[PDB]
Amino acid sequence: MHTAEFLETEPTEISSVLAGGYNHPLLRQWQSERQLTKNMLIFPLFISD
Amino acid sequence: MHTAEFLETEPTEISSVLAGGYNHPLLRQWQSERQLTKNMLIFPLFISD
Repeated sequence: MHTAEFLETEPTEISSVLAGGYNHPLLRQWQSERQLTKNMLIFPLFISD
Repeated sequence: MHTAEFLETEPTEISSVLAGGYNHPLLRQWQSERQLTKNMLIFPLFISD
């Protein structure tokens, strides 16, 4: 009967390991080129006659 | 007697005009590649025996 197959693999390469860079909630902020501040937003205003 | 000399010049070139990019306090934040947030700081701690 169908049994789970598991191929054999070589040792892990360090170049394959990116995960240590995003594992904590904080690392998710750390990983952004720039964060959202309030002085970045521009609110459109429609002024009537 | 010594009088203030003023050479004559040609019209201003637009490529020389950068000043409209930093004149307001807000434009000074606008001009930064990235702003300082609190989750960016890392405080060193020296723990004793």
